[PDB]
Amino acid sequence: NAFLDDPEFADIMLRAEQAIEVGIFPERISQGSSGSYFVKDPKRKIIGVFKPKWTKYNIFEMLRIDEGLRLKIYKDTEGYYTIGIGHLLTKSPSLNAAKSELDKAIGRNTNGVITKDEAEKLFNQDVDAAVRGILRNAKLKPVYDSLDAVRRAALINMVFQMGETGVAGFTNSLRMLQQKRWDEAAVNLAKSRWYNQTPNRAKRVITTFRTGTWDAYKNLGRGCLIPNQGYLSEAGAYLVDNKLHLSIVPKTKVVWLVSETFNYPPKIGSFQLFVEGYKEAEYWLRKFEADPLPENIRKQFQSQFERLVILDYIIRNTDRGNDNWLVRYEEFLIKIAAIDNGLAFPFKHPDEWRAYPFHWAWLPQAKVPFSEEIRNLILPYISDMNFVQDLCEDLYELFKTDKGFDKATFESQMSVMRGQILNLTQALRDGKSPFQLVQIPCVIVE
Ligand SMILES: [N]C1=N[C]=NC2=C1N=[C]N2[C]1O[C]([C]OP(=O)(=O)OP(=O)(=O)[C]P(=O)(=O)O[C]2[C]([O])[C]([O])[C]([O])[C]([O])[C]2[O])[C]([O])[C]1[O]
Repeated sequence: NAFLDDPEFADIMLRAEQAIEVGIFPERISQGSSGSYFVKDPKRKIIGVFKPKWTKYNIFEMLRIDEGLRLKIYKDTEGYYTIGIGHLLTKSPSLNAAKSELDKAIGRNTNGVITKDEAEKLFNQDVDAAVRGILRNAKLKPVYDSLDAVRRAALINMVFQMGETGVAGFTNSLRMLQQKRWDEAAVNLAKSRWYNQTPNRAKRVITTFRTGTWDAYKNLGRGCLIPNQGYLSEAGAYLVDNKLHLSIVPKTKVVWLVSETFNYPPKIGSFQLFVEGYKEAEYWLRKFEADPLPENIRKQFQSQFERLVILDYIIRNTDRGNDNWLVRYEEFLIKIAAIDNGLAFPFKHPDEWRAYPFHWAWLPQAKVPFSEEIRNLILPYISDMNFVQDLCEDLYELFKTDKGFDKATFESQMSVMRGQILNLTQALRDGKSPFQLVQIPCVIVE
């Protein structure tokens, strides 16, 4: 825990270590979670927040992903009774009717509950039925016979989801598939009620038709964040703040601490300075409805808000609510503290079924254009490519400390961050607002 460049932070860490020696241990902020502690000095005053650090692809795995697995009767998108892996029981609203149909299919009285093996058994039968529907159909079989195995699975997937008759209705798209006009068929298949009802699944199936690959099913659930590196994200947010002189992130560094209260020998983690007298932003936003800020303080609050927008956009924070940016209100008359920055610096921009929006973008303040004050203060930095390169190198030195560091994954993080900086640069030049800034389509700098 050497902080030669920051003696003030080192003394704070020394006070933390001294308190531990006299038995004053950090306490969990929430009793349920062991990843966040309030660190106290020898006078039991809180000084900081410490946060310690073969798959086979085929129609079956394709449909397991698209349909899920439920062992108890549930309602589908239309509200129809369903169980297992996308097995429709009946269109009747009667739950007893669904249980009646389920009992016939299983061979025993289930009362709406089956086992995984029974769910798989129905799943195999349903897939075979879908293949039978394809082969017995004069419009599906010629398409099926002409397709490779991967694209055949996409055809089976559609017949599974909507039935033989429904898929047979795609007269022109089926012909395009048979003629191997993948791009034309993919475009034409999107203009369907099927796509609108289930857009995420239809996009996966259409991509399978377009490419003949499993790429739409390979990296699902990976997320956009490197695992087990939140402590570096916390430290990286302060680094970005400090280089831009935003002064809204409390000083946060990677430190090592040993404590009996930890869940198990030093533990690495992020140490963020505790700030006192701050309330959640949602609290003060609520209070300003009855007591709106005087114009001098409103301008000061908006400039602080712009700094928060700049920080979050640059680091592409995925976990900013209006509860985890704090506001102090009674030099600065009103101040913002950007805390809890452990889920930033994603290695890729998020997909659009899980957008991870900035929750301050909903606020009316976000429609206020960036002030000329913030633009003149920030544009000289972010428009300077030497500055941007130095920032990336600073983050490299910090991020490479972790054992799981990967050069390719890190350069992905910087490409996302450089892309964010580019869009922010243009938005400031255009005099846009934080609300308009987050509308710009995401870009990367390769
Ligand atoms: N610098 C600072 N100065 C002053 N006050 C600070 C401060 N920093 C923070 N506070 C305060 O301390 C609270 C918690 O600080 P925090 O960062 O939110 O920690 P936290 O562990 O993430 C919480 P959690 O319930 O989400 O814990 C969950 C788990 O339970 C699990 O479910 C998973 O989701 C995750 O492992 C985990 O996020 C904040 O609200 C603030 O009032």
